[PDB]
Amino acid sequence: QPSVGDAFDKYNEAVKVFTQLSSAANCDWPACLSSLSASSAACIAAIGELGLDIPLDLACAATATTSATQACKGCLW
Amino acid sequence: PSVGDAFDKYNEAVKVFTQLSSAANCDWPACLSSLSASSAACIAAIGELGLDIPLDLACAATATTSATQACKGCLW
Repeated sequence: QPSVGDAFDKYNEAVKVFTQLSSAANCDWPACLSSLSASSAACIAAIGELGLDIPLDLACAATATTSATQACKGCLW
Repeated sequence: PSVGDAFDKYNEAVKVFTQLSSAANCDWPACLSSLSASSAACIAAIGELGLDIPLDLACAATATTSATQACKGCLW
């Protein structure tokens, strides 16, 4: 089988790349998260950390039907 | 789109991992409990019975090690 360890490494690398690029951008995570139309555990956790947890921000954003909100400019698109 | 492309690759890594986990005999709830990690991602992932793959991965990334038998097929 394809290595699940490698796939986990690639997940961690994708989070790192996003974290490096997102830190350099004009992202307001609490505003972005609140703008999302997302009812999910990931969003409860992400909003609960005031957007400070980038992995939870990403998991939350993936559960929303809308990602291209004005408040999420600089964060997700 | 700098962050937009990076978010797309994040989603691809999660989607690939999701399909790969089903084929690898992974017991996510057992794996999560074996990590003994009480980070926010882990509490949320455990409450979701391991069904939320993005939170499973975020939880695993907060653990000190993935070296448990319950995480064979999930993380190694």
